[PDB]
Amino acid sequence: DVNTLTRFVMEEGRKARGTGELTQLLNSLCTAVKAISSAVRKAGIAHLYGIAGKLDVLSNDLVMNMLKSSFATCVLVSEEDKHAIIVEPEKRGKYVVCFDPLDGSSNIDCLVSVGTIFGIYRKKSTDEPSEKDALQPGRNLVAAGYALYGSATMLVLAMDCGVNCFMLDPAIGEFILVDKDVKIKKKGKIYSLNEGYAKDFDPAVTEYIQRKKFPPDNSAPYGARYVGSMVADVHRTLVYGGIFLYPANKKSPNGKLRLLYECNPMAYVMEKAGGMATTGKEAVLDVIPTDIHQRAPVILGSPDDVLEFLKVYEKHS
Amino acid sequence: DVNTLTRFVMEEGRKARGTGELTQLLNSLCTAVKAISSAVRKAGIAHLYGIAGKLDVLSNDLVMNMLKSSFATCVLVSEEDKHAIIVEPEKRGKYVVCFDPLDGSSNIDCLVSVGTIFGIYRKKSTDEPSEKDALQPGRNLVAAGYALYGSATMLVLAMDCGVNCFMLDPAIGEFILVDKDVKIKKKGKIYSLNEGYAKDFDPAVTEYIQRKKFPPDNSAPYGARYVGSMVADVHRTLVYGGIFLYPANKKSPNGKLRLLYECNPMAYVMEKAGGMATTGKEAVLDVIPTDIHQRAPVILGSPDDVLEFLKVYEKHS
Amino acid sequence: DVNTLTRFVMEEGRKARGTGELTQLLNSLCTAVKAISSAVRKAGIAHLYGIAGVKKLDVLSNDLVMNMLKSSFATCVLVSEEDKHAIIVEPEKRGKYVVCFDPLDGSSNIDCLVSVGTIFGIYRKKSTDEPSEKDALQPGRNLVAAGYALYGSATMLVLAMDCGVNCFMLDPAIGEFILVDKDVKIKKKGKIYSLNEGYAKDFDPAVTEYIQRKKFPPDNSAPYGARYVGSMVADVHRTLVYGGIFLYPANKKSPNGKLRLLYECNPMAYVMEKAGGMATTGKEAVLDVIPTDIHQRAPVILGSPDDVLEFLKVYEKHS
Amino acid sequence: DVNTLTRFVMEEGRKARGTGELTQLLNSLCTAVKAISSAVRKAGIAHLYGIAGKLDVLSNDLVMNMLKSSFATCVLVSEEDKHAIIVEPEKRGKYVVCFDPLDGSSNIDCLVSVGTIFGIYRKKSTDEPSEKDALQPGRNLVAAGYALYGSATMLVLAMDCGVNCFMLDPAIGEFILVDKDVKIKKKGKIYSLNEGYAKDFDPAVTEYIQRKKFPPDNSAPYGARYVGSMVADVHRTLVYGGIFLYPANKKSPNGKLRLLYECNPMAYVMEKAGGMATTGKEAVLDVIPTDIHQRAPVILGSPDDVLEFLKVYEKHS
Ligand SMILES: O=C(Nc1ncc(Br)s1)NS(=O)(=O)c1ccccc1Cl
Ligand SMILES: O=C(Nc1ncc(Br)s1)NS(=O)(=O)c1ccccc1Cl
Ligand SMILES: O=C(Nc1ncc(Br)s1)NS(=O)(=O)c1ccccc1Cl
Ligand SMILES: O=C(Nc1ncc(Br)s1)NS(=O)(=O)c1ccccc1Cl
Repeated sequence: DVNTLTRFVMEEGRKARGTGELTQLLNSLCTAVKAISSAVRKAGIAHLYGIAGKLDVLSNDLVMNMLKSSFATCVLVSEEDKHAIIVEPEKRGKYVVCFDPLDGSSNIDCLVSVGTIFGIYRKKSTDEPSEKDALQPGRNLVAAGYALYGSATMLVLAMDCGVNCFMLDPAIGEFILVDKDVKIKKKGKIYSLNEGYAKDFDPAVTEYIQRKKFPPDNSAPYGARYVGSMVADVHRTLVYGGIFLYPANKKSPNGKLRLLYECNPMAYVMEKAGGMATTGKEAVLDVIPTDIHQRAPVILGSPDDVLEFLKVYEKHS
Repeated sequence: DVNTLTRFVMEEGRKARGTGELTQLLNSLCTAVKAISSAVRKAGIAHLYGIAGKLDVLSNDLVMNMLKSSFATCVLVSEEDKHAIIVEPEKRGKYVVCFDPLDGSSNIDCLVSVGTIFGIYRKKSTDEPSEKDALQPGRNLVAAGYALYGSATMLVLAMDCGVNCFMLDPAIGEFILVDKDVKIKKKGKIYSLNEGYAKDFDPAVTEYIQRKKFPPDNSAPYGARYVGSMVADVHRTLVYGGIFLYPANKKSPNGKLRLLYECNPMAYVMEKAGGMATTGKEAVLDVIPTDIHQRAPVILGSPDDVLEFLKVYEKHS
Repeated sequence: DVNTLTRFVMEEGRKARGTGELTQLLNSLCTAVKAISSAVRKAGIAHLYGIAGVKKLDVLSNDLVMNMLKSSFATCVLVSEEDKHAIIVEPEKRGKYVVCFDPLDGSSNIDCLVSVGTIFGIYRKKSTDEPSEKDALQPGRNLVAAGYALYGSATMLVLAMDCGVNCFMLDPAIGEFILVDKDVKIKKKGKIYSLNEGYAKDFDPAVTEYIQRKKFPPDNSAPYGARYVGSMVADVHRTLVYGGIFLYPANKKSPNGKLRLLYECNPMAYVMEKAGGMATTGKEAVLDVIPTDIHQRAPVILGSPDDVLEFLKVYEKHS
Repeated sequence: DVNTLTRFVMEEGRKARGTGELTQLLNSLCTAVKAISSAVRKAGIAHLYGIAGKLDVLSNDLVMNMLKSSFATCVLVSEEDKHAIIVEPEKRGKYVVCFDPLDGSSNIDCLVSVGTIFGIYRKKSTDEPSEKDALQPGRNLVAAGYALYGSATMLVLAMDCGVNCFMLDPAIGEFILVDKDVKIKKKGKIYSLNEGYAKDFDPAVTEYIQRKKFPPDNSAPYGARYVGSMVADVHRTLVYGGIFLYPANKKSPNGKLRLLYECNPMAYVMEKAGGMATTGKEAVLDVIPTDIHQRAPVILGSPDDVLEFLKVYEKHS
């Protein structure tokens, strides 16, 4: 039987006897994602070039306006806004949403895949809504996922029931369930990181990569893939297995990816899919944030590959 | 003034007072590309998943059928077909087309960018058409380019007049001219290759990549990007500058990519854009093919980076 | 604030503290309508004509609505213009709603690219017996919701509920039904009449006189204009938007009319009344006819209340 | 073999060894039609209603701008412009185009079918272009047709070679040839006119319509259809046969429809499809216009139906 994003969420929502607020949020987010996809694919670009005589800004406005008007949110953190957005009182709901409206968009000049990353928390404090409400550890996530605007547009949604993948059918504007309760391979054959920072790597990453290229056990070397777009790289890791690394370097001593709306949502998808996500020192989902734009190093993917990196990381203290 | 691919090609055709066959060919190719894009973007996939109760094969059929019916071709070479396809006599025209209908589709499960690559030659002799008509050096190309099915769909077309980029507006099915007479940067800051197979690298490749990561002077190390999809990686190399490598080694002394419908059209785009493309021993465009599916090593991109690679390659000779 | 069909229905559902089955029903129907629209607009037709070297639309439309409604877990009995017997949903998929629909009305003239549409009406199953065709034989007064999709120059979904009539425009760039007209009301009196005058030779005498009054008014005021697309959803929607009267009346050759009560007349009558209009058979309210056959026909005269009242005055004159 | 509008026109053009200017105009017009269709189907309406926080005017701007930039036209007459538009010298070509960019749009509030009508003439003298170039009889038409934005979008193109019908495939933005060399039924069973104005009918129209409802030979009465959108009614008459009337009366002795960009293209299509088109006194195509916005009565459709009307018309002298 065919299933769609909206029908899937309503079914899970009724089974859990919730109030519907999360369904309203997710439905509003799904609508913004379809509008972002249409813009990312350049529908209407002919009018920009005069047939009748900014993308990440539009993406942010779509998510902001759809999430505000859902009556389901109270605090919104976006990569595009320096401060948390506090939803006006008459529109307030119980959820906190941290999102990257168009991740990878700096390299959109080359038509690199881009994506939207979102993470959903229940507002925890009973204080007046504030930026502090977004500073919860990833263990607290209620839902998380991403839309990948790749060769096709896919929405990956992770909840307590697990990870489900929905493909956008643009002929009808509906998200179709195509992969149910997805699990990552126990061990992969691809590693993914920007090897241009090889001069700045800590000894543990340098050694782990060496093992991938020159395995001591005479197994075949791993292949390398690195799109430079986190959603594309994490999604390939999810689909094919393997490992994705973005560790700290001299330009980024606390790492480069954002904890709140890049690392946590991806770590949540990984863990619900049976994978792993670590900073080297701890689980990404256990980091307690202090700043809404704070960065984190990240190594994630198949459990055997992350565990192997951790053994090497422990070798070097 | 707004411009479209068809209007552009017609304008050039009338300026050069040609017969129109080339315009008929490119218009047919453009129709196939729009239909490939629609399938790659998964339009109608809801019907596959039972809402009312192949991609590389379809892509090949779309290109094959539109070229045959264009009345502009006589010999069609495809990555998908063991032998050259001879157009039946009543449909015969004067061009030979070598194409990869869906490059990168082996990894299409992860929604990586895929693309269509094509190169157009004039049939040289008046003999009966045969495979031999496709064995021309890339120097003989009359037109070449690619469609990139990325975050947007773009057609990059190289002819004698230079390289022009057309963005597909999917709302109206028109390719809009958005970049005229593009030229690649003299020197880039990105190298692109599969470093997972470093254990098998030729010593020149090992040394060149080592220099990108560990510069001898005080310049910053290059970034690394490797999508694993030739069209995406080459297009990024075109737009941002840098170097793309799929070189020879002792295990594969002739490389992995195919000369007729991957290396030559990309080499041609590069050279019309002020770039370079070498096998290490000679310009890709100067190789005289002996088999329609023969392989070639390819190193292409910004001229300063390719010339520097040739310096290191010559060092180990 | 922008509103969409799914968001509008969820808000009303939450406001009424319902279980969610009707929203799951309407959302499943909304999906079928977007798929019908895409097919009606001939997306992918290049593949039928050999671009790479297949079904009838009304068959496909029926399959889309049937399959989406069955899998909604919200229905138990489905009556379709295309099917002789009601379909009884298998037990594991059963819900509490009965749906009567015409998946692609007007499709006979789709060769000329006339506007076509989807018509639906939703009932609560009344009895506690095991579901059967009987559950669809309720008068239109029992309708829980009704409406139609018009596949015209644009695709619009018109949804009528207790709260009234709302019009949603399909944005095909994103596949969303956008609320564009809230709480629509029909003009008290219009200036257009709509019927097939080619069959005037068979007119009931009351129809003949009423049309004569529209063309040759006794006071010598301006005549009404005439429009008849011949596709019920287009003509009824124009009546809602512009006012006036739409007639598919009875005659001696066809004493019960031609249009179908359960999935054409009742849903349209329900929309008209929620928009403050009228809909009569000549003898009684459409919504009050108690059906005995799921495919029984009904005469229908609907539109602005002053225009319908004037028709009835003439109809009563002719006993 | 599949065919498209652009490929079909290019083939007719090469066969006739023309210069390509007509093909350039028709391709430009085809681009404008797809943009009109896209706006008519309300693509992008969500942005008008605030998702991120006129139509006949746009239609004219689209047609005007694409024709101006086609370099194939010099004089453009539009229902939307009181005077002819003279194309500026550097963009000038040899054709005059009369068009109604979105006919029926006054009733677009109810989503009635609407359409674009066009007729293409060759410029008169080699002198300066002026309004006088649009004052040609329909017999001088080089090509004409209409786009119908109905349940689907179809373009009907009439030339000397006959009438061909192209369906817009919106998944790929291409017009697919679906009905070749169309001929209207010799006699139909439907008449089309606004019977609410019966009080103003000339006696011949009153008599002809009486015969449709109360046939003297006891054959079946005709059905009546009147959308009130000329393109929708005329297209039905072409496909199903029958007759469409917008005749002269005492209140409007020259009719209501416009001769240059409503009546003439439809008459040309009709005559090229083997039908007829009269004002009652003469063939529509033989009226020599004196004002670009002058009106003409029109009766068109199946020949047996038109001839029957003309016989009634002559009975009343
Ligand atoms: O949607 C909820 N209830 C509903 N009632 C009727 C309908 Br139709 S949906 N509840 S919820 O908390 O939003 C939720 C959403 C998704 C998954 C789990 C949960 Cl618990
Ligand atoms: O199309 C050609 N002539 C034309 N005449 C009328 C029209 Br309209 S197009 N000639 S061509 O060989 O196809 C060609 C195409 C592109 C660039 C150069 C060349 Cl030579
Ligand atoms: O959907 C319903 N509740 C919901 N709970 C959570 C969500 Br999210 S929606 N209820 S309902 O019966 O379907 C209904 C729909 C529309 C109008 C009235 C009614 Cl009562
Ligand atoms: O298109 C024309 N020539 C061409 N040569 C090569 C190409 Br590719 S198109 N000529 S034309 O005058 O525009 C014309 C168009 C359609 C039908 C008849 C005529 Cl004569």
